Amino acid sequence: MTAVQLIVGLGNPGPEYDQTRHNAGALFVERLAHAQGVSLVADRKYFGLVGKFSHQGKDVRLLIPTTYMNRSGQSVAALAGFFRIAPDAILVAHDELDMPPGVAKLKTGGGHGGHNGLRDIIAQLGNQNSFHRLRLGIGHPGHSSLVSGYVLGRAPRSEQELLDTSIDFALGVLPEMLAGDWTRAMQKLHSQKA
Ligand SMILES: COc1ccc(C[C@H](N)C(=O)N[C@H]2[C@@H](O)[C@H](n3cnc4c(N)ncnc43)O[C@@H]2CO)cc1
Repeated sequence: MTAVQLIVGLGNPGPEYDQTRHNAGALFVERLAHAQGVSLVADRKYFGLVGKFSHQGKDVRLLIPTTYMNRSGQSVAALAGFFRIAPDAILVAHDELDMPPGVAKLKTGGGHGGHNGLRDIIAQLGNQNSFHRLRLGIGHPGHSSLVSGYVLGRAPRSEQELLDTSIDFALGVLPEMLAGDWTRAMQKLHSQKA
């Protein structure tokens, strides 16, 4: 229906934040770029790492913002703005507290749920939330006061492997996602068990 033109992977920059839970989305996009043979170029204009490849005669861009997570929108709006990409043609991959490691789901629209990357993107896109999300489960620590330390921490290896597994499931529906066939992507993805 509407082909995806931009896939954004959320995360924080630098070695300290690499491999942390809040970089799950960035990890998805890095894995996707590697599987597709796409180079991610540092591009100051877009405040991140940008990659491009062609699919069905159209350019699809990959973006990992190198802002801190709470300014991710600045990156997304700079790139979407420049190429005139509507929210409906954007997919944002991100960590999801409300699902355990090993689970990925797709969602169109909705709020940010206290995810400051999502929050900034919604604001920067002109208060538009109708982009698609790839929700990568990272589990929840069990109280609101533990969340900040938890998402900025490195998960136990078992949870990381489960995340890797969910990323693979999601890559398995890339054809559907790229085409904008969310119904099919959802049917295939949400039926998978890690
Ligand atoms: C503690 O020191 C730092 C260091 C770096 C950052 C960068 C970034 N801006 C961020 O990581 N953001 C947030 C939120 O996006 C994230 N987060 C995700 N879901 C959340 C929720 N329901 N409630 C609170 N924070 C949540 O927690 C992270 C750490 O507090 C932030 C804080």
